[PDB]
Amino acid sequence: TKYSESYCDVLIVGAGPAGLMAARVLSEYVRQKPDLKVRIIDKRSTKVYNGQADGLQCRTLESLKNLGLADKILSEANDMSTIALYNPDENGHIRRTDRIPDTLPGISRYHQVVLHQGRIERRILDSIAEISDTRIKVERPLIPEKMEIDSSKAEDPEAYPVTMTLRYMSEDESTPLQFGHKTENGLFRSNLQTQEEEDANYRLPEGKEAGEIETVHCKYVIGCDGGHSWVRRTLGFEMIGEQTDYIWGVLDAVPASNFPDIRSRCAIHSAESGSIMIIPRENNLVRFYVQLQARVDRTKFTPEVVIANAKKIFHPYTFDVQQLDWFTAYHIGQRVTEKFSKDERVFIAGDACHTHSPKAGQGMNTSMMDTYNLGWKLGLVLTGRAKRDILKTYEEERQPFAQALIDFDHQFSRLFSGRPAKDVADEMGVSMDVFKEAFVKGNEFASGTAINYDENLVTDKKSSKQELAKNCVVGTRFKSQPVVRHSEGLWMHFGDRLVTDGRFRIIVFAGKATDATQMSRIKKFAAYLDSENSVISRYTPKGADRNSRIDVITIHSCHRDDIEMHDFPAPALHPKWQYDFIYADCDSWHHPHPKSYQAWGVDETKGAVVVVRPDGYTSLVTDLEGTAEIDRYFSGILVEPKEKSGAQTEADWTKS
Amino acid sequence: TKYSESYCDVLIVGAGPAGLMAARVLSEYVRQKPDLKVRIIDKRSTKVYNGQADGLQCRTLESLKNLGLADKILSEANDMSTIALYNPDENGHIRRTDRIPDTLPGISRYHQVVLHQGRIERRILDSIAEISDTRIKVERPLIPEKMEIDSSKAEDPEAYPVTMTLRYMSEDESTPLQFGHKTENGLFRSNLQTQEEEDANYRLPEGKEAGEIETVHCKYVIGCDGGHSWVRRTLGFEMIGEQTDYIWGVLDAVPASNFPDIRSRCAIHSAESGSIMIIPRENNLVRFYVQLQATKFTPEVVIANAKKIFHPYTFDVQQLDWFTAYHIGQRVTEKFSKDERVFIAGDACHTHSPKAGQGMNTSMMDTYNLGWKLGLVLTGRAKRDILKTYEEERQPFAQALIDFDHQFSRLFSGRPAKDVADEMGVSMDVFKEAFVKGNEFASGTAINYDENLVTDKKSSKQELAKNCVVGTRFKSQPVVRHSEGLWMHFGDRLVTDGRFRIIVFAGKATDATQMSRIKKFAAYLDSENSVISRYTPKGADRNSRIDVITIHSCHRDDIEMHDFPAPALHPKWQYDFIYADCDSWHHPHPKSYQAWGVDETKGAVVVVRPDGYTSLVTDLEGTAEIDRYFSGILVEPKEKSGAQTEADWTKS
Ligand SMILES: Cc1cc2nc3c(=O)[nH]c(=O)nc-3n(C[C@H](O)[C@H](O)[C@H](O)COP(=O)(O)OP(=O)(O)OC[C@H]3O[C@@H](n4cnc5c(N)ncnc54)[C@H](O)[C@@H]3O)c2cc1C
Ligand SMILES: Cc1cc2nc3c(=O)[nH]c(=O)nc-3n(C[C@H](O)[C@H](O)[C@H](O)COP(=O)(O)OP(=O)(O)OC[C@H]3O[C@@H](n4cnc5c(N)ncnc54)[C@H](O)[C@@H]3O)c2cc1C
Ligand SMILES: [Cl-]
Ligand SMILES: [Cl-]
Repeated sequence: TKYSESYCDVLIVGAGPAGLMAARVLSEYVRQKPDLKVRIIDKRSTKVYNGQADGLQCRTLESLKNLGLADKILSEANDMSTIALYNPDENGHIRRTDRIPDTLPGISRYHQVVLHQGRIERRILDSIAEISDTRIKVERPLIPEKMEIDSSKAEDPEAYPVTMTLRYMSEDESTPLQFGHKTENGLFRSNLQTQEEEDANYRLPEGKEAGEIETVHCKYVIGCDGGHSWVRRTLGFEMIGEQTDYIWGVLDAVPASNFPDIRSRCAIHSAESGSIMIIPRENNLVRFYVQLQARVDRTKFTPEVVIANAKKIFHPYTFDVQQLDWFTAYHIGQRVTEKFSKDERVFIAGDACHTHSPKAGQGMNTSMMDTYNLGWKLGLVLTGRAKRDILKTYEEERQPFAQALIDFDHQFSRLFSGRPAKDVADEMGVSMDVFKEAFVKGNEFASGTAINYDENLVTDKKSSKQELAKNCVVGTRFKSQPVVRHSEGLWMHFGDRLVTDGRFRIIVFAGKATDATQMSRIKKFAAYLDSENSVISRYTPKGADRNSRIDVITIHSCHRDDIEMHDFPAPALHPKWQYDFIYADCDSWHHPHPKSYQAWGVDETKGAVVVVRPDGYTSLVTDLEGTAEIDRYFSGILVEPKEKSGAQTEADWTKS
Repeated sequence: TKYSESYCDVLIVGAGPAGLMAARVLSEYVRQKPDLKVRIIDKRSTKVYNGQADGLQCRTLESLKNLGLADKILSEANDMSTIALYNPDENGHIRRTDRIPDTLPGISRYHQVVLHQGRIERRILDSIAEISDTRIKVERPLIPEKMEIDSSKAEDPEAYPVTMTLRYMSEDESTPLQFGHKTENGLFRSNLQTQEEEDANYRLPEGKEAGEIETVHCKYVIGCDGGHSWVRRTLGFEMIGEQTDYIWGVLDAVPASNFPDIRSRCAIHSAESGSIMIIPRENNLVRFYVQLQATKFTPEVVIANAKKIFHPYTFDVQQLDWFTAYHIGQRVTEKFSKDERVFIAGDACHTHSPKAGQGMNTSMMDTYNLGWKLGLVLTGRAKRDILKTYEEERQPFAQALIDFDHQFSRLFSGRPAKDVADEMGVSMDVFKEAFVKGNEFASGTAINYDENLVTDKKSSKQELAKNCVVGTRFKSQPVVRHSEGLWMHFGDRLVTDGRFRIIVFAGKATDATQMSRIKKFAAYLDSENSVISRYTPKGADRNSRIDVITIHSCHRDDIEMHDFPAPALHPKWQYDFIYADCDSWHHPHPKSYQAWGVDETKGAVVVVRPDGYTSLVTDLEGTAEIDRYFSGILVEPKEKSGAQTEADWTKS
């Protein structure tokens, strides 16, 4: 056995969706500060497909767009579009009673889509490689065997309070079981697997000696290690929830069926044989979640068994498989922890914190959104740009969301798994009216766009004048609306401008800038920005671009024929030879006036100022005179650079 | 000297946009019939990396989408959006007098975008590699030294009437690019960056050596060798036109300027110093066409002229990526083909100014047209006579392009009139008009091919699809895919792969009388001698030669896919055939029947060529016209599919 010892800033344990998103987010900070050492490990080989998800929801897609990942995924993914609801009639034959939209109209410019998890990961990995310049690479197969946390060093910025002992595994150890089935399957990582079996399966066998045992001193550790999280259990964080006896199977197949809505998302409640959810996929595939009749013996859980019950559920429609790519099984159950962090030094995220059914395809989404939230906070802390206290907001924001997810799924999964009521007198059965209602309501939650974080160090409701941007509620995501880029008149979704890279934004709704009184207010605000002690002047390092830490963007309510970019303060709002700063809420060649001030709830004449966090959540709403509020908001979060930019000293480049 | 000898089906001379499009289009046919041998050569050691062509117009993008190339290009390209017009006031000071849209509203679902030729070459090269499974690779640097054509063998399908003598060039002989490939910074290389780097090295085909002379017997040759086309000259086709004394320079630069519309497309007529056209580009670049006032033109001189024209706004270059100079002129050939055996396309056929960025557009559209015709001939699927339609269709377009450019380039290059009586000057009102009208032509969407072997106006009942005029491109309209209710642009469904389409506008399919007509039409499709049964090879999918697609006018809540004839209109376990003109979750009813000019109740049948041009309009009863149309074009396979015998897959 080789014994080794090293140091690192962050160790990410697990390279599924949560871990990969953590690495992608952190990659930006490593690029800015190359001596940062971020490592990510995984215990499984890649020889057996190590995935199971396919759905990406609206907010996840908005976030992926801001990471440069959405368009590539969308090039392949399938938009299921419709959810068709089938349930039994008089004679117990299922038929379509209703259709509802798969994405609620107006909720986001992105619709939910589905795509093989491996393809989604490949896109994220490519982005990690690009942003990190190939320096962040998944290390496998490695597995922690010991974690020691020195709580007395939690607040020391120079300390490595977390000692992780890692074992370098052999290929055999890292290979998951397949249970004798010829078709590739996810039984090994289903919740049919116990946590004891999980541990035992990857252990160093009796007799053999480990290749290498590495002692890694870490500033921070993120447990992204799944439902049976070794990190969570080592932390001693209990999970609450119980598993039911409901059992479902999953088939990723190219179907041969005369079912009319085989290519639509569908919920089917059969009279007595269970339910099905149809998730139509890319490349002629369709995924079928098929409820089965009822520990279950995994070697006996075959595709044939799943297919048999599916045919029953589809009756009298036919159902056959032309090709079967993969399958799995799972029980219906919910679990969630109360704690997401020990000392704000070891964090857990994703399935490690919350498990539930796939009826609303929420897990990968939530898990990635957990580390999208944690990652910028840790990134700013590690680069000496933010106060460590911001890390407390990860649990404060993400844990209540996990509880809500579990509560939502607890009801939805049971309604989906129950026998449909025959009439109003069938008390034991599930009401199909109630089910539809739960589905429609659930679609708002499932979108991921309705989150409203409670007041905290990075979310300032108390100092806000919310009425000034009524539809930019502090604590919720800043919603994209169409705008016209002033420079050439390009109509575009403003959300595309909020590239996630560690910067906060100050969105200056400049209002009716052609009005002299209003322009006087805009000028005074710019004079504040240019002042020696403004947030721009004190949080931008000397020599750095003044939009590189806080990105100050102006959206006015005038038509571009009526005012020029150079009529705005330069360079405070109109930076030198740069053209991605001034946007207009106005009519354009190919689109009508988008009424985007109105959609944002901002007065067209007077405007407002809205601060947005690096993860795209609104954190403060004030007026152009509210510079003290802006100042205090940032004082509570950011750390002054050793040498600051200080007062804006450049002459107006539009004259010169 | 080493000599060699070989045979091939098509030799494409030149691997610019015209040639690459030809190879991309022919790639599909090679994939279907791998015995086919298609070669493409270039006398330059590497592809282009910067500058040159940068404009992609509406119809080109529609066509690129149908080749699977639009989205990748759009991920990088810039939509200039607005054209700002600047000219002098009474005191000779330039000011913005107007703005017009860079793409006319409603003309296409694609707007014009700009992105340099190197990126376009990269994308088409990658698609060739995928579709041909690398069976087609550009061979470079190679150059023709001799061409012999035996006209007595023009109509013999087994002959190789064109003998090409080629020479393999040394690295030293190939004239390199001034602005070539640049190594990326850092460790990371995307697949695209890696391919770019590999492509930047001099490398002859495997086993070949500089100096080797190869005699290549060819069935067909396509000269895509640019404005000074050796192929054209060898054929003796005179480049008819004239060259003015106007000289312009071009700078691809990241500008440092206080000009208010520096990121917009602009036309600027200065009082006395010439004109500029600004073409804002990707990645902070802006291209400047700068008219020069009067041996060796440099960027410095172009910048000096630009500073004078911009006055009093500032103009400096922070970074320069490319530059060139050119004279304003127009030339076009009368002929595009010798024996329908050697063809020319692109700049080889037509040269003109870049004021409307028409070069790459028109050139790729030339080989998009020729390529499917040649592909069907080479695969034994169509009669050789269809090749005559390439010249018939593309030559008159080239003349129209030259006529358009002759006026536009001169208006752009003239001194703006100082007053109404300043006859020696250009009216800015006239210029605006010409720009607006030009934008329709320049979009490439207004083409109307004259009746010919593949364009049947005489047999059509045009009033049944009033806005699907025979000879024009079949315009995309939004529809709702029936299977899941996906709102989508119908044009996305017309993937270019050699198939003709029959678009069945089924109308109000819930009406019993109308469904009876739909059923009768499907009975025709299924019949032993229908175009489907007669031109689909035995054993092949019945939508693999003629692709029969149904768009009805009902809501998907009111009728099912399985209510339509299956498998004639609703194929077995396939879901990209039935679409609806109806309301949907996220969009209102798109009124697409109305946009297409088809009666919502009675519908129509519209035949579309493999290049997406409408070729026949008739009713569901017009099966005889459909038969006659295809009979003039397609060749029956030796063993046909015959009558459809499979039972309706939807009934258990
Ligand atoms: C059948 C099914 C379908 C689903 N469909 C969807 C869907 O469509 N959309 C959606 O959003 N969610 C879906 N989910 C949920 C989704 O799969 C999970 O919530 C998500 O994968 C959890 O991501 P994660 O990164 O937190 O954990 P995981 O995906 O479990 O990844 C954990 C990673 O850590 C590694 N690891 C584990 N232990 C260790 C260790 N001790 N040391 C080193 N590495 C370790 C694992 O090998 C694995 O690579 C579905 C779930 C199931 C059951
Ligand atoms: C130097 C230059 C500058 C240009 N600048 C602009 C501009 O500013 N704006 C604009 O809109 N358009 C410009 N163009 C025109 C534009 O690039 C073309 O219209 C467009 O690329 C379509 O041309 P094509 O494919 O037919 O020919 P080309 O693009 O010229 O490509 C022809 C190819 O054939 C090869 N070739 C030539 N002779 C032989 C031979 N005898 N044997 C083998 N191969 C040969 C060449 O190496 C080249 O790769 C420019 C073109 C050139 C050459
Ligand atoms: Cl993206
Ligand atoms: Cl595309």
